[PDB]
Amino acid sequence: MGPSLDFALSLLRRNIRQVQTDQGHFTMLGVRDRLAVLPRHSQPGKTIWVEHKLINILDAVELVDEQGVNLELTLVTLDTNEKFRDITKFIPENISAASDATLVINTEHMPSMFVPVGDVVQYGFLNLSGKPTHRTMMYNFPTKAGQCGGVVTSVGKVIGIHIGGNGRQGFCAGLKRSYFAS
Repeated sequence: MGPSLDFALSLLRRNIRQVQTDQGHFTMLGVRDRLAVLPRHSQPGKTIWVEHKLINILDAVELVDEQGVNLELTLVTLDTNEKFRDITKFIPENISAASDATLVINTEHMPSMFVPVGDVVQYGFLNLSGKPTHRTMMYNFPTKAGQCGGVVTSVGKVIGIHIGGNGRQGFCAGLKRSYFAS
């Protein structure tokens, strides 16, 4: 097996989980310890369904930037025995463009799904169904409903979380390592 296929499959196995909230089916990225990230639209409650059981959420933080603008990411600390393999070394320090990225979706409806989205560019401001959002990136690929939370990855780097599309293009919230600092 090649290096990029091995990396994506290991990310799926060790870090990318099928979840359900009251808003429906989403992909969740576990980053380290009991810390995971969700797309804000998932609106996690006091418990979240993770793969095969209900998990209590100890803390949730909806991230905003220094202006108070939505970044469309929710950090959650889970009450679970699982400790996530620490992938913070694979998250860039600054929001980074990439060539020939893959979007990895994992929900009950779209399990272990690989989508060849192509180049990912800096985008910035996005109006997400009436909610203004900063620090987004863009791919010229017609993504569809049900892929929110999907993980954007390129050459061993974990660079974004899918947050929506316009029928011709898809958009992610950019990841940076400091979001996950202790």
